[PDB]
Amino acid sequence: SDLIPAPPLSKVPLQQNFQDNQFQGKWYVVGLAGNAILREDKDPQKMYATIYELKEDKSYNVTSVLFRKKKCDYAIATFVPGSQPGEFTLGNIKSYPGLTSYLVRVVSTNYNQHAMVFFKKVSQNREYFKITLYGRTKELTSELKENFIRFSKSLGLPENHIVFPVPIDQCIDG
Ligand SMILES: O=C(N[C@@H](CO)C(=O)O)c1cccc(O)c1O
Ligand SMILES: O=C(O)c1cccc(O)c1O
Ligand SMILES: O=C(O)c1cccc(O)c1O
Ligand SMILES: [Fe+3]
Repeated sequence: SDLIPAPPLSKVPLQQNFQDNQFQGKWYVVGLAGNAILREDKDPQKMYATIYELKEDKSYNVTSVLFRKKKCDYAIATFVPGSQPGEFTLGNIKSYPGLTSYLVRVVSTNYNQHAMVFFKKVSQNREYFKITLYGRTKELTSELKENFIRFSKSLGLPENHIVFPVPIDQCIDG
């Protein structure tokens, strides 16, 4: 098992003055990069969506909806506010076997069109990280997509570790 090393947190910017209420709602995954993400031209990555909902204790209810094997698949997690706004840790980490750490950092966002989010986890002692380019719609300008490519590269990732999921209508239009 071989992995590109997780970048130092100093190389991962934090979105300033993070507004947690404005980050709520559905985001489409228009770009996906990481040391475990690989471009697969035979069976290309389908677009999925992630929905953020503020609980009254100001932690997030996070639901991901994916189109897999002709059905809609639902992954639930809780994001608990971390050291500073825009940073999060994972709730009920014990319910995930082999998972020792999980970090979420909102790198950049304008809340109503786009967002870039950095994730880092240690699972079975292996360090994984990913950057998601979130779009409020299924499509984003080639400029924003290029910014995402340059940011992914700055964290050590080559082009074959950066994918742009193909837009779909099943499951993610709810
Ligand atoms: O790369 C990741 N996971 C792969 C499995 O190890 C994957 O299949 O996407 C990954 C990295 C950081 C944070 C994550 O939630 C995550 O799924
Ligand atoms: O369980 C998944 O496949 C999944 C879906 C959306 C986001 C993730 O991080 C996941 O691990
Ligand atoms: O974000 C998650 O729900 C999650 C938790 C543990 C392991 C994963 O890969 C995840 O995507
Ligand atoms: Fe994950």
